[PDB]
Amino acid sequence: VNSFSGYLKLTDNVYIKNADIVEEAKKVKPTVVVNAANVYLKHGGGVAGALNKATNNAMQVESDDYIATNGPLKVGGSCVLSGHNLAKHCLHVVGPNVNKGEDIQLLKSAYENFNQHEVLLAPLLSAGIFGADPIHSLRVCVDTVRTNVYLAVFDKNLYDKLVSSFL
Ligand SMILES: O=C(O)CCc1nc2cc(Cl)ccc2s1
Repeated sequence: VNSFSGYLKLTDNVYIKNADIVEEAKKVKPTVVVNAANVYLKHGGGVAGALNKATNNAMQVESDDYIATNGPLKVGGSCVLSGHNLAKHCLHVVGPNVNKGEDIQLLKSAYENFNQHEVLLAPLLSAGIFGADPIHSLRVCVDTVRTNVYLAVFDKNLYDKLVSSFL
């Protein structure tokens, strides 16, 4: 038994809720929150800017030190950093950005990072401003992630469509 509330169960291991990932992290304080990162860990907008804003920019300060030491992530890759005031840990995961020409086949690689963590609060990778089809992203999530994932879908209307079209 964990602390996630009001999620609809899609599979043995995948749960979904129409909710803002920021407000959910603040309430639950999960072990792992997933950020929809880019390879530079430049958290300007979407999940990354909203998560970063909620940390008062401490996520961006930590991230800049990480990049100065290690260089950029790979598309499909990840790193574990602090969760600040939102979670124990933040798993920064880089899904492909369709609005930049990145290979959508890298979405499966991106979701494989989640398998290193027993439980996660996450957004749909490559959905929203990343320009990929969220229905596809949910299918890849269900078919790739084997650990327990709690998906926070921000768009109400999208949430209803994801549930109603789920196979
Ligand atoms: O779930 C969706 O509706 C699409 C992917 C998401 N995009 C964002 C953007 C922000 Cl600022 C906050 C949470 C989310 S989750």
